[PDB]
Amino acid sequence: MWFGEFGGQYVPETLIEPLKELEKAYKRFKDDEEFNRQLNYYLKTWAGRPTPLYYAKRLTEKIGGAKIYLKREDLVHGGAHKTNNAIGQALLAKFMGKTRLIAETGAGQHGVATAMAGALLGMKVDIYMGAEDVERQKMNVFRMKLLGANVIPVNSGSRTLKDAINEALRDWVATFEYTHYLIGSVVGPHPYPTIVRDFQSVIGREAKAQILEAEGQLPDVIVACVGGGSNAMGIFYPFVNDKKVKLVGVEAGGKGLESGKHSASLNAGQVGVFHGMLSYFLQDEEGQIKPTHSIAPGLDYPGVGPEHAYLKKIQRAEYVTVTDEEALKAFHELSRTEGIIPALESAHAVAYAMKLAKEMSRDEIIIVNLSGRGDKDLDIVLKV
Amino acid sequence: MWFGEFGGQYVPETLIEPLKELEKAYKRFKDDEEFNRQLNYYLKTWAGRPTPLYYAKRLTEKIGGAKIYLKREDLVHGGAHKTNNAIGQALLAKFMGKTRLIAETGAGQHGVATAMAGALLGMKVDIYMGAEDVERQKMNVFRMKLLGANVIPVNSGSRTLKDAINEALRDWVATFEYTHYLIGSVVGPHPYPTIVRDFQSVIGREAKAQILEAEGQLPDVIVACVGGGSNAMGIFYPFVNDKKVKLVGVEAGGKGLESGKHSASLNAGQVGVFHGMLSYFLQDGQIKPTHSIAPGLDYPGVGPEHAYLKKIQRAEYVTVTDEEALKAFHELSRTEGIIPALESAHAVAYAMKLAKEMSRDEIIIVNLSGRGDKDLDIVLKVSGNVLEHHHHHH
Ligand SMILES: C[C@@H](O)[C@H](N)C(=O)O
Ligand SMILES: C[C@@H](O)[C@H](N)C(=O)O
Ligand code: NA
Ligand code: NA
Repeated sequence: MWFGEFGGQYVPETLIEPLKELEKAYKRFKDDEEFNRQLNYYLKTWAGRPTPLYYAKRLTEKIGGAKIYLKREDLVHGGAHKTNNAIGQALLAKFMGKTRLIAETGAGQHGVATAMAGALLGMKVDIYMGAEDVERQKMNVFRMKLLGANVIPVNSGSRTLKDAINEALRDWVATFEYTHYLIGSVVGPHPYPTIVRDFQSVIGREAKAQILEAEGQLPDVIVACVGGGSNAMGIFYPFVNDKKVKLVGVEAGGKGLESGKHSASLNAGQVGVFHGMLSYFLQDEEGQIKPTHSIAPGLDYPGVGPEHAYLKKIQRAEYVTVTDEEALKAFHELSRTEGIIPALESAHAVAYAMKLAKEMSRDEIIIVNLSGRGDKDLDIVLKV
Repeated sequence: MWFGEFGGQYVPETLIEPLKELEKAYKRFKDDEEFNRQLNYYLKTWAGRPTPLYYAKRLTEKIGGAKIYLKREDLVHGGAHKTNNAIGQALLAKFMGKTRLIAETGAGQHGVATAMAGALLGMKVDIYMGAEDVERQKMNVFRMKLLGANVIPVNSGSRTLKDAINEALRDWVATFEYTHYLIGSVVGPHPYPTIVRDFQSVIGREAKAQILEAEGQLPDVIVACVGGGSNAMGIFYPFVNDKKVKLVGVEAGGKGLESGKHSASLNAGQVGVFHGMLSYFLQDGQIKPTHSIAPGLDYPGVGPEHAYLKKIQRAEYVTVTDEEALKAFHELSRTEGIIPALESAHAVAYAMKLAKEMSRDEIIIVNLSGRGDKDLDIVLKVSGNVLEHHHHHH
């Protein structure tokens, strides 16, 4: 439940037994042969795992320093790593006898992942979304409907993600006997930070095997962007006990840290309680969750998972920021140099790795988690 | 050269020398150990091959007949099978010592695939595109530029695909010493129909291995959509000598075959010469414009190897309408959580009809040639259709 002092279960008493039943089921199924046969089957035949580990040779040689490898989560079905967790939790729900999934979404990206997995497994799917975000995210809202999910606009409060989160929790209180609440990052009350990290750790397990095959050694650095922190935990976790491997998480610096327009909870936030967890959040002087900004739609979550708060505390991982401008430059650079259009989220990681590689020797190795593809971002990048 | 009477090399004398040197290079490299090692390296680590073969269990059980398997080319880097051929030809060009790729594009899909492969291999890329197709494909144009390609609008004549083909061909005659002309389907003068089919046949070889693993036998039927015919040849070719495997190609029926707004060259076209080949084409004696809700089923002809398979009755060719393809697009999305390309939705629609005819435990493989992210704007416009006398969708 706790990663040092971070984490917990800050929920109404009515959710304590549903969370206990979720943990009990998870511990029974996570190493179960039939659960894992089915999970691996869907990850392989529907999602397309394993994803490759790609040597960005042209990019590496241009920069003239460390080798840059990309872990190609952009090739997962749906175009983002979110699918790994959506499948894992949807299958868990089905094994628990649940017939319905709920989730919240801001950018729409987790709503789409949840809708895809629910459709695969024949589950009913309802997605809560702040009405402001519904308005802005026309294409993700349509995708969700096409996939058979019902998008429920949330018109109360500020009509954004915090309000969707509150409605989802209210629904789960009433419907948990048949409904699974599918949390989309390494956030929420225990056991969700643990479960999500476990379902994303396939990224790092593949990457470790792949870099050993390609280079005969472990990487010197792993770089991943951090919203809530799921793609970063997924790639980091299998290397945590390899002391030599540096772990770097990259938060959204937005218009700059001194600008008021970013989403850098670890770098600029403070300890607080939100979404059922004690962690770092961007919160105003009256304890209210602040609006965030990033050019990357999915780096909008106003906090970070407790395991990252912990890794930062113990200095096992370092957390940095990259600006919209730096991310955009990396988006263009990777596209023209390697013929891979990255997600704007992932472009933050690419940007930082490019900076880092310049300083490192040519025999050193950086793996970047390319968490998604950038097709979804083309309208945004055109407008800029 | 030919497939029965079809195919050939009906070109001006200017194109003979570049085609001869291409044929000679392909003979040299096609089975070369180093060429193939590099090709397979890029297909694995950049494109993400192999793609999976997926048992659409929910769709199969809903329809209540034959098993429907999907060959998941939608998962290839770029979201379509075109990538396989783009990489093959771009790498061939590099092994030939070329530094530049040119191509033509209508929908923009082959232009993007060519731009991606050129970016991968550090090659200059120029894409010819009819000015009218440029105006109607703002996103694909941007995408090509983001990938480092230059898009050259063709303003001459009709300002469409036929004109871009002519401009590309003119460029190649002038620049072939250092430029490869990258054709995007199983069309054009020899040796292109053969080369493109060879670079797509990995689809079928994987699918054969995968169905034998999954079901312990070969499929009863393979179904694929047909524009020019490359995704269909790629999945068909390794099964051609497996006598009991039926092969079905699905062309765009558009607004209906009677409507004269379709792209069904095999079903309703006439034999003639265009793009330096003899095949079926939709014509007046000139090329007639085509229609399909699917952008990439717009080529006004069809590859000569399909014309041959049709003639010897090895493969059957059918049509599906816009409306049937849209229904399949929606059905696959909500039943399996896979949003297909509108092109591929034609194959899905036909397979859903065919599966109902067949017995439980018979096996259909559908080539899912691409994903449908690119098509969401098109489908949203139909779904939110506003009647002329209304102010909002009812
Ligand atoms: C934080 C939230 O926006 C998440 N990235 C989603 O797509 O829903
Ligand atoms: C026929 C032509 O439009 C091809 N499908 C392309 O994308 O360029
Ligand atoms: Na944040
Ligand atoms: Na045609």
